[PDB]
Amino acid sequence: RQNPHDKNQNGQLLKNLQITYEEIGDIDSLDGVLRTFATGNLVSKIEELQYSENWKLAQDCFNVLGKFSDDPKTTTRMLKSMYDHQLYSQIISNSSFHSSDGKISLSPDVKEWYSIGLEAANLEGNVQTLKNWVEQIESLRNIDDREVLLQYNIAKAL
Amino acid sequence: VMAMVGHILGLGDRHCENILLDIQTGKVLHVDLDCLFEKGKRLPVPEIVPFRLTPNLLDALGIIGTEGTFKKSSEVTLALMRKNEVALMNVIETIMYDRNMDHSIQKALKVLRNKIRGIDPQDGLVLSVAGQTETLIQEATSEDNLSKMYIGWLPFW
Amino acid sequence: RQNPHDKNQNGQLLKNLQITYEEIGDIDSLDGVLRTFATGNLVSKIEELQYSENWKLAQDCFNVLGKFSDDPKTTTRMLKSMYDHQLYSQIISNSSFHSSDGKISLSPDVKEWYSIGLEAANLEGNVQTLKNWVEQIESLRNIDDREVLLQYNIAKALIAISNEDPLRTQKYIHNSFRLIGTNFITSSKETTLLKKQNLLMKLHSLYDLSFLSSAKDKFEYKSNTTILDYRMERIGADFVPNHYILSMRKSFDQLKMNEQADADLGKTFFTLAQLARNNARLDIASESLMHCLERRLPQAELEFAEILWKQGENDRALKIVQEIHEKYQENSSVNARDRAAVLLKFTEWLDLSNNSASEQIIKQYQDIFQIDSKWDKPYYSIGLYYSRLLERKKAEGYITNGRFEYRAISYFLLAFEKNTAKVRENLPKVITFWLDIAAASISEAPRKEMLSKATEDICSHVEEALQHCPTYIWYFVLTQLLSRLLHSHQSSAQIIMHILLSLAVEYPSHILWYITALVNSNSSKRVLRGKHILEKYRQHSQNPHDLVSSALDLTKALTRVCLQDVKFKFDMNVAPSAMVVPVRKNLDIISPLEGYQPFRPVVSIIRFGSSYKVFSSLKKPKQLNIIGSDGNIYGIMCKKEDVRQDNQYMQFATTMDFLLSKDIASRKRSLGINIYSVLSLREDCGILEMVPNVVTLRSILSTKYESLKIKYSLKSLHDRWQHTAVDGKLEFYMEQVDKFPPILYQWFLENFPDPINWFNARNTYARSYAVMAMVGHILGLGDRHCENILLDIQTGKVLHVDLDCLFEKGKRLPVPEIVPFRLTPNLLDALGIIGTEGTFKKSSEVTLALMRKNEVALMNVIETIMYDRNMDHSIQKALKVLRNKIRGIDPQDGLVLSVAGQTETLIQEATSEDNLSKMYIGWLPFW
Ligand SMILES: Nc1ncnc2c1ncn2[C@@H]1O[C@H](COP(=O)(O)OP(=O)(O)NP(=O)(O)O)[C@@H](O)[C@H]1O
Ligand SMILES: [Mg+2]
Ligand SMILES: [Mg+2]
Ligand SMILES: [Mg+2]
Ligand SMILES: [Mg+2]
Repeated sequence: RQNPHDKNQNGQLLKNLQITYEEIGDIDSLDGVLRTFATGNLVSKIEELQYSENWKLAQDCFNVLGKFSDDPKTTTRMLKSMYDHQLYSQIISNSSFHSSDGKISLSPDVKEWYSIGLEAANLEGNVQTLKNWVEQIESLRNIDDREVLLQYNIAKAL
Repeated sequence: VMAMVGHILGLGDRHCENILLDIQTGKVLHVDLDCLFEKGKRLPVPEIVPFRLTPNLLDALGIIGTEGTFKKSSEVTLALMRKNEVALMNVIETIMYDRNMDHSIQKALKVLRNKIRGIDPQDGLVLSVAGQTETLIQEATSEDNLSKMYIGWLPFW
Repeated sequence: RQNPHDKNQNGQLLKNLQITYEEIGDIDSLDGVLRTFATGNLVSKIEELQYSENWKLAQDCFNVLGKFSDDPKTTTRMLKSMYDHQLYSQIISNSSFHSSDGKISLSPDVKEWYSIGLEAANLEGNVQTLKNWVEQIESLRNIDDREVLLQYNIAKALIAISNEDPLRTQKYIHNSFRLIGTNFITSSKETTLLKKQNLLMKLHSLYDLSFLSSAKDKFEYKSNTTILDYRMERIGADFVPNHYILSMRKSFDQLKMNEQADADLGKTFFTLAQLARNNARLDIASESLMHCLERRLPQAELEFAEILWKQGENDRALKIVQEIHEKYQENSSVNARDRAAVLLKFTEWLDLSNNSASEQIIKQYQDIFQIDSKWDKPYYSIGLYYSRLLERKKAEGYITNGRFEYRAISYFLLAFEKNTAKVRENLPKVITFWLDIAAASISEAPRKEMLSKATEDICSHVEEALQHCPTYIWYFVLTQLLSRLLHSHQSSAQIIMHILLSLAVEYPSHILWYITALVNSNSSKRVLRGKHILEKYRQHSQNPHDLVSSALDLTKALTRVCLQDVKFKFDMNVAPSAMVVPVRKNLDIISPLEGYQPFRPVVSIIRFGSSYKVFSSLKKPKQLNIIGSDGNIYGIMCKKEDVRQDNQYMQFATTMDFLLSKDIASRKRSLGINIYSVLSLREDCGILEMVPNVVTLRSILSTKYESLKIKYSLKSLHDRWQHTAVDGKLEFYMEQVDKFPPILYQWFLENFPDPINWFNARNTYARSYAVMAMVGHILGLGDRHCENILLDIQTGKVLHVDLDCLFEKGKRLPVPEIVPFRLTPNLLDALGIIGTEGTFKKSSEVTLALMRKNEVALMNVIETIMYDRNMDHSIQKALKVLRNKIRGIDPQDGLVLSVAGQTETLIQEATSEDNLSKMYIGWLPFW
């Protein structure tokens, strides 16, 4: 409000504004923020689907946006949209982890992937895909991540 | 919710001494409610708003204004009133035996039934919940309407 | 049937019986076989889902049945259920193949897996998962499988076509042609085209790879793509081959990394998307359209709006389509259609969304008309809008004004002059609005003077439209023009005479039959107008012949050969004539598409037949013959009954079957009804057409009961029934049905010993009987005794021919006809093993749903009964009962019942033996 909002400062203000609603528990303002003064990209019109009962229409749109291999965050958007809708068996069967059998090396943003992939593997009880998973985790060097190690310890407990 | 629970009952008379807010949690209550059944249109410079939606209240709803929790909760309210037309009309049948024998009470109950089911009061046929919501909002915040009504219900505040 | 089926031999008989339906092309008996006498296992109730629009509910049930690892066939059931529903990317990503990276050894049943896994890998163009796949194939020893090697060779052709090697992929596609030309291909002139189509789609996907590989530059590659898009027009409109061929062009264009190939590839993804959203399969339309956003087409913003509209959510689709509409307040973005069609779609599913008042839609309807006015689909849309809003106000307490019909007619008549392809289903809605407010302006004209001003100039709209619209389009409402002439208006009476003058100048010879029956009545008013319509005809310029006087010479002869009851060989040289034959292959209109001639070519009368025939009924009408211009014996039936009732039945039939040929719930199942051009001549007489190759099922049952030497009677048969009391009817009926075994299931054998013709003939029988089975009941047909269920030997259609009583008149006689329709134990097992729970029930439900969806048009067609027979009150009660039967109200305890509910009600009161005992032995039920 203190900004004159009629100008074009509403590009850098919004990409973290939706962050401050999508985990606050409120949805009906987030869906109201997305459909007002933010109608440039069509991907913004796609992400309104995943909160309004047609979420699986946005899932398989994200799955083929997720097979473009251009950005790492458009992959973790797919993974978080799976995890928010309890598609755990579809998370552990994702090809973004399984290169052939194992996974990639030390993790700048990949740990946010592993945090999901551990957790769904805890929720799908299957000792082989849970056992080779922490076989791949323990090849790492220095797991800095606060979130990975919880689901890791639950996995080795299982 | 009460923004068109009152309008369906034809509340009116919504001047600023009757929109009471509680300091504890921020609920909204309406207290005067002497006129119902759109009686506020039957007086000089008549109240032709559906409900007091007024530019202090719009940005009070947030940045996005009326296109937010207000609109979605309005749609949920109108859908729940359409789903329960028979019970709500059955509750309000007792107006016809509190005040017994009027014919204006019959016209009021028929207009009430059409407002519950979602018929637009001009060119009367059934409109959707999102359609009825957009109609009532875009005729409540319409400045050509908000210029007209009496300064007892002072709109510019 | 020859087995006593009541015992427990129906365990080993069924597990291959479903195999003999699930690839025969038929579904509605397979779904009928599964839900009858097979209700033990729940997995059998699960497999009914994968054919009834909830297939993805059965998919993920099969996926977790498919992770039990107990049987190999419950895995290939999952794989075939994926492949039948085009989930190719889900097939190649299956864990049943990928143990870790590779696959298992030599294949007893695993080859049936690989046959799928190759094939989906051909349809998902991805060189790595296609290359390691045939790396795993070529580790094998001796691939015996006839099916694996085709998709293998297509796979290695695709791998070579990614490596930019033209002669190598030509070599492997020629290997694929060798394998199909020897092994997969079978004999023609025995099988259908339905089973050959599964191989023709693979051949059409093999040719275009050789046609796109043989190109060294983009200059001929663009021409190759236009040739293939030309080859995408002979393909038809079924989803499976369309998706298969476009999937193979997709798989070509993303293995060959040319930039022109990528520009082709975006086009193929957009065509897959708009293909799949028209076939109610938007599960893959979205994940094909999202490829067009990485290419960033400026057309995907509307395609995602159509996907959102087909999904179900309306408001977000409206928001994105108005977002791209106010994006069209920017630069050029061609003004003719790409702006007007976007705004038209916005208005059309703003109407459908029910999210606006009327004037908000009209204020941009006129904006559509401002931005483009040489294109009549917006005028069609606004005509449908007013001719929908008139009912949506008329459903409440709204009374007759004129403006909502004034604007409706003013946009319909302006619409018809441009593309004339929506005339059959809208012009009857026009000229019933032309003659409702006109009669209301006579009934109580002294405010409602507005409709008096409205009827002042909709007549002016008809006059100003007739001078520059085509002529033939009035013929569709011709009998409705033949009725309502006695309208008592005196300003539209001149125009309805002018509309027969104008229709008699151009194309006379068809309508001259109607215009000579027009100057014929007992009430001397139709004939008085018949001189006026024929005084001015010869006053017009083109009078090629004395065909009016010879037309009356045919007419008075044909109406005097119905009085001469004998219980003669008159005038003969009237034929030949330029007058054309009364057969229904003269008098229809060819389907208006976008210079054509509106008729089949003239097959005129040449030699009137001499040896007539009279039939053996109580009231005896008589059959003549015609030799036409080709020399075909065209049968002609002259009855001494008012067939003006029978024409409106037939116009109901011809507005019913052309709706049946448009619904995808019916065109997938190929519904239809028989039809024949019936014409009146005068009251209590008429002519009607003879469908050839037909037989009564009295004649079918007479020659099969006597072939089994079953001794029965016809006069001693019904007096015993007459002497029975109210209690003995049931025992008499049960004794008579134990007398005659049902035998109609082998008359179809004796006509069609070729079993494929037998199977198609029985399906055509069940479906064609199923539609008219309650098209007659809704019209209240009755009188359906065995001399009136006519079957054709050629293909097995069912026609109903007597139809003298309609509007449930058959209940108004002693021992009344209280069946809905003749469903009778010869006919039940004639429908198949499962009886009425099969194609009969499903096609019945489709028929009733299509009649409920089109209540207004069908009632509008049958409104002309009220002006054929003018002033009855029983006609009003008949029309109200007809409306309630159309909408689906049960005639006892009247309230609205579902389509499956109304179907089960009519069937379980038609086959009810307590009802079938009651009715008279003229309609003898035990046969
Ligand atoms: N369009 C047609 N195609 C073939 N046969 C037909 C056709 N119309 C009538 N028929 C024949 O005409 C016979 C009966 O004609 P119909 O119109 O019923 O006169 P009818 O005297 O009323 N017979 P009915 O009412 O049963 O006593 C049928 O059994 C058919 O053989
Ligand atoms: Mg007060
Ligand atoms: Mg007060
Ligand atoms: Mg008959
Ligand atoms: Mg008869």
